[PDB]
Amino acid sequence: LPDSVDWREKGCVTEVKYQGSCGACWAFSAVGALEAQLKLKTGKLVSLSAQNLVDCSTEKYGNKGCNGGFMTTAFQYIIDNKGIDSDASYPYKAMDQKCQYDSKYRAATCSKYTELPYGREDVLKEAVANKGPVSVGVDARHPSFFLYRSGVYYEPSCTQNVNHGVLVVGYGDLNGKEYWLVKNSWGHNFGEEGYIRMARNKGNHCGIASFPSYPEI
Ligand SMILES: *CC(=O)[C@H](C/C=C/C)n1cc([C@@](C)(NC(=O)c2ccccc2)C(C)C)nn1
Repeated sequence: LPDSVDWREKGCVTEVKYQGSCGACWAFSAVGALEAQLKLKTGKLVSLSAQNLVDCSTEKYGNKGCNGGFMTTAFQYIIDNKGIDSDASYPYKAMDQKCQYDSKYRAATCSKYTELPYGREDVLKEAVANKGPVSVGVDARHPSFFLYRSGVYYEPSCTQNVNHGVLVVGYGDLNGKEYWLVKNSWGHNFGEEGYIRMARNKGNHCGIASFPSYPEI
């Protein structure tokens, strides 16, 4: 496997989004993973509709819109629904709305998704190298996460219990300090232009590998 990966260099990662007052991190995590797959298939980078997931991937999928949801079952909705709309066509409003999916504005499909084994940072590495960005959960319930500005994030008080959905778009190191490159959905003013580098190979740190999945077009 490559020692370092960064899917932004391949034009597979869209601009960092801002979820605002809605608990839609799961939706941003899911669309971000599919956005990379859409680029890899079609050669076009298109932001996909997190709102579509918030409004439509609801109770049937165990999801609660702005009150939370699952990246896995969001993918299942995209499969079941035979599509997801573009963000441009179905824009994000940081609130629960009636489902307004329109297949005319379908920008991506999903045929399947793969869930990676709990805590296997080796398997996650392989997936990020060979498949694409991987939707993950993390423990972000420590002020150090919100306060993160730069460097490789290590928080001794982190648990492996996931409470925040983000997207692993690469991995690398600084002279042996290994990290996962994570795209957040708190806008570009969070961390390193909207990204956080999180400690890799330090015991499933902050649950980075607790809940990983990636879709396929
Ligand atoms: C990060 C985010 O927007 C939130 C909640 C923010 C609270 C301040 N969020 C966390 C999640 C997770 C953990 N799923 C659930 O919490 C959930 C809740 C209800 C039904 C299903 C799932 C995912 C797994 C990251 N989703 N949104």
